[PDB]
Amino acid sequence: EPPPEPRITLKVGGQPVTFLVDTGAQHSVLTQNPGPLSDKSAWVQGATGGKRYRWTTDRKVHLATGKVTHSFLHVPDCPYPLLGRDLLTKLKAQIHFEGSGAQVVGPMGQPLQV
Amino acid sequence: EPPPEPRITLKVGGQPVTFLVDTGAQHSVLTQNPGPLSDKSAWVQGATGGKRYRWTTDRKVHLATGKVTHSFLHVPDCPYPLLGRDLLTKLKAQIHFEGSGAQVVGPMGQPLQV
Ligand SMILES: CC(C)[C@H](NC(=O)[C@H](C)NC(=O)OCc1ccccc1)C(=O)N[C@@H](Cc1ccccc1)[C@@H](O)[C@H](O)[C@H](Cc1ccccc1)NC(=O)[C@@H](NC(=O)[C@H](C)NC(=O)OCc1ccccc1)C(C)C
Ligand code: NA
Repeated sequence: EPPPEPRITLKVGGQPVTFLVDTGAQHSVLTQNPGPLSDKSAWVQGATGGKRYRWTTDRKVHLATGKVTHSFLHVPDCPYPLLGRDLLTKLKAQIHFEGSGAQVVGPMGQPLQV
Repeated sequence: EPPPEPRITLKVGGQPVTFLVDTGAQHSVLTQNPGPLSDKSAWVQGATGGKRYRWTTDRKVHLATGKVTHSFLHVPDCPYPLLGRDLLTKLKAQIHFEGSGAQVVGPMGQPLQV
């Protein structure tokens, strides 16, 4: 069962993750069997309350133009992974609701060759 | 208090409301001075938990694509209003990540701000 649109699949640590593309997330989120965790945590404020969640250690993430090293919040209270403004800035993504559904493309309108 | 980019100010119930444009919000949210409330409520799942919130009564929302009626979730636990997929679908918005921020444009590529 995929997250709602807009969504995108990126390779994280070598394997695909399908994210909800989330302009309301300050940083990107994993939710399940996230791999090695840092000892560090962040305070996460959600719509209904806040508490702390652990940072992953660094992950290799395949974007359209290159790999990047990036860390994620591990938030098992979230229903699916969230690709937030941290990674939307690196992708220079555009999100379009004026077509069929909501679609996510690259900086020149290109389906992200990711 | 003021939301990060991408953000947009809309007239809602005759007053300006500055929203975080939130592709991760299934429904749009008002946080302070929501106007009259209905006794209808909904369960909201946030990133860190869930809680029941009330719906506002109907508001006129002045979208660039034309004014419509919409009702909002009143979520006073949220730090700023959220413009979610329910209204982004009506606005047929595009959201463009460029530089360190993000801008909102209309269905025919007209900027809706700046
Ligand atoms: C994911 C978080 C990191 C994010 N929080 C933050 O960004 C805050 C301000 N930042 C912060 O915590 O900083 C972290 C940090 C620290 C150090 C370094 C870097 C980062 C967030 O909760 N963002 C949310 C918006 C928001 C923004 C600011 C403050 C509070 C909320 C949504 O975009 C985000 O997409 C969530 C993710 C999500 C998706 C699905 C489930 C649970 C959570 N959606 C939502 O919370 C919305 N829920 C939903 O869309 C759910 C799926 N549907 C729902 O409840 O249905 C309502 C319904 C009503 C009636 C009929 C049918 C349905 C909510 C606003 C309505
Ligand atoms: Na659409």
